[PDB]
Parts: sequence; C-alpha cells; structure tokens
Amino acid sequence: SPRVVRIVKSESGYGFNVRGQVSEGGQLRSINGELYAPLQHVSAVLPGGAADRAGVRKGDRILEVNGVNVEGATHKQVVDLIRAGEKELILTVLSVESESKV
Amino acid sequence: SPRVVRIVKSESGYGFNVRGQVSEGGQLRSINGELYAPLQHVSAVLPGGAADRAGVRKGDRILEVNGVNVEGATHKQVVDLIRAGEKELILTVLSVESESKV
Repeated sequence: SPRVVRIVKSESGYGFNVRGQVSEGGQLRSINGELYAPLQHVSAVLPGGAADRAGVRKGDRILEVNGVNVEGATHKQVVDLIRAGEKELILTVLSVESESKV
Repeated sequence: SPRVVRIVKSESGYGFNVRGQVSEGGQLRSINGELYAPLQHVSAVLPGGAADRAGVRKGDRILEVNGVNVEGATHKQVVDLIRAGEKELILTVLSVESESKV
C-alpha cells in the first residue's frame, strides 16, 4: 500500500536517483498487483545520504511528489517537482521491497 | 539523445538480455520521437550484474555495438557483435527511461 516519506535535503542533495519514462504515453503497468500509468522509480539510494536515513528504498515507485500525483508524468516533470523544493521533499511511494523490524 | 555505455564482462557474462527482430526488413519505428529502422532492445538487466553496475537500463534501444551501427540489423548480427568482444562491450543506446540524480 502507498506509504509517505519525508526527506530533508543535505549537502549531497536528497541522495537518490530517479528513473523512468522520458516521454508521456507509456502503456499501463502492473505494480504490486495493481494497474498504474507509468511511474518513475528510485533506481539507487546513496548509502548514508538523506533519502537512506529517511527510509527511501531502492525500487520505490513514485506516486506523488509534494502532494502532486505524478502517475504517467514525464521524467522531467517529476524531477522538476523534486527540485522545486530546495529543502524538503515529501514522496508517496509504492515499495516493491517491504521492511519489518524483528 | 543517444548515450554511450561501457560494460566489462563478469562471471555472469554482461548480465542483460537482448530482444529484437529475428529477420531483417521490419518497418521503421518511432523511438523517442524519431524514426529508426528496427533496433534491438535491452529486455532485462540482471540485478547486481555488470550491465546493471555500468548503468544499462531496461528498455535501452541498441544503436551501436562496439562502434558498429546496428540500426535494422538482425538479432543474430547484434548478438554476434556483442559476443565477439570477450571482455568489453561499448553500447550506444537510446534510452526510453531517463535517469537523474537528486
């Protein structure tokens, strides 16, 4: 289920890489057993960076950026939204990797 | 725009799968808003393999293999070019997925 994560920008920026469609129009995909228009995803998280500390996970699919639903958005639209926040970022993500404390 | 990627072969080979026309002659296709004769594409990248580490992306369309333009080539022509290099591979690819560091 979609989860919300806050990241405060450090010196290394937010500390993650985003990957996804350069253009609009990709076909619908099945993510966590449900259909979405194409999502950008977290392709890497800088170990020790802000996103890692905040609990962003490699493979997280990005559903919202600072309250804006970015389902089927272009890569540039999403990265521009992230970069428009100069200190904080709120993501809603569909994680392909779960986490539990034991 | 076409980008260049180097991959050094590991134990798992280069660590990706190639898909594309078995025979020559497919019709021109529109890729990233431009016309090309049929391209082979990266259908999967082995997570943790050499291609993943080098930054090859699932969906990358293969424009050149070790300096050879393979626009409209057959699948076997392209795979033979890849395999003729026993340690290194240079690809020029048109990525359907962009990546940015934030």
